[PDB]
Amino acid sequence: MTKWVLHVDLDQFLASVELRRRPDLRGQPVIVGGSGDPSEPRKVVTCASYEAREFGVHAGMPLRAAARRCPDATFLPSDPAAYDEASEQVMGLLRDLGHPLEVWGWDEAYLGADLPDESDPVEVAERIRTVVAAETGLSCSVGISDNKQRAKVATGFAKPAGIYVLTEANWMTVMGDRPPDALWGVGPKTTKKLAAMGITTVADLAVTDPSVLTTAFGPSTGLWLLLLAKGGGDTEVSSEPWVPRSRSHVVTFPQDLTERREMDSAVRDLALQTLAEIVEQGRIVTRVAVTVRTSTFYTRTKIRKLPAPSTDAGQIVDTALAVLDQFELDRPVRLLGVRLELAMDDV
DNA sequence: TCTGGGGTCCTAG
DNA sequence: CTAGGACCC
Ligand SMILES: Nc1ccn([C@@H]2O[C@H](COP(=O)(O)CP(=O)(O)OP(=O)(O)O)[C@@H](O)[C@H]2O)c(=O)n1
Ligand SMILES: [Mn+2]
Repeated sequence: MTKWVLHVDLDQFLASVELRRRPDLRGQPVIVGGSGDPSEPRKVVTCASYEAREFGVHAGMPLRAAARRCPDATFLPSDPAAYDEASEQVMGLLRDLGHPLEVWGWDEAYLGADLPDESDPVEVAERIRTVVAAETGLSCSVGISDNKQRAKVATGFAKPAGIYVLTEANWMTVMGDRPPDALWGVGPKTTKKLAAMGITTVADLAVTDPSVLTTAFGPSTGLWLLLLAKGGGDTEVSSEPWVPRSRSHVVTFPQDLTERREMDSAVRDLALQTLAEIVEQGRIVTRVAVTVRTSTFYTRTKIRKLPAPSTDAGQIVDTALAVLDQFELDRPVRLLGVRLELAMDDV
């Protein structure tokens, strides 16, 4: 018996969804962003089709930037209702396969297949591609390995519309020259710190003395990085309801903000908006965090724990309005954010 | 071609 | 008990 982990990632997801209802736009540059107006400032690309990516457009890029880089791209507004519906369909469809299925956000899922040892993980991956293509119209890629992090890395190589197998057999030969941030979990900061320790590749980190890392990163993070560099990872595909820990709404305003009357009303509204949504989900708030960001793009957040789990609107808005009070100035605030942390204990 | 929004987790003081 | 650093989709 061979335990496989398959990572299923829908290609160009938001674009592909748009493509189902604009099938004339296939093989053309399509950019999905804040409101379909590229001229609109303070807005960014949410998803760039593969054709738009050939001109350098990528998620995070301001839409003005991307229209300069790709003037013939069709810009479409974000339509979250249509993406929730596309997502639940394809997943709902992948539950119908009878393997354990772990869903990660919207596009992506992990599938646990224990295969007799007669069978072919490549074989299962194509079916998933064929059924997904045939029933939803969307295209997916599948990375295959024996643990979640390495399967995800395999998806990187499987894209677009493909399948890639990444195991102990080929991990180090495929990945050993890559910089540490190619690993899932590792970003530019860690890379930079590892660079300052003489570790500039996956292969270097894999043979790095445990002590160096556990002194530098903590006795659990240090060993985890070593695990990751050797291609290790989580191996259990948990098929259970994901329970959110928090919900949050931030907003960067069309105009910079200076007078506090606006600032208070925004954090009040964010607080209430957030709280109704979690009241709908049968959740209780534990702590209220407020975020401010200046014209600098400075950015700092503050949290306060409620005296007791609560759902009380007045007590929560006041806490949010009280935490906003601590932030120093009444500058040009670019962005205001409220996150509610939720109880994790019972229902 | 001035910089989005929703998340999780872990470790310092 | 919190600050925020770091990564992720
Ligand atoms: N910064 C980000 C990164 C991602 N997302 C959202 O997450 C989905 C997939 O992430 P993803 O990272 O797998 C990309 P996908 O669009 O499927 O392209 P691919 O086929 O080559 O992977 C996207 O369609 C975005 O709306 C976002 O809002 N902000
Ligand atoms: Mn994805």
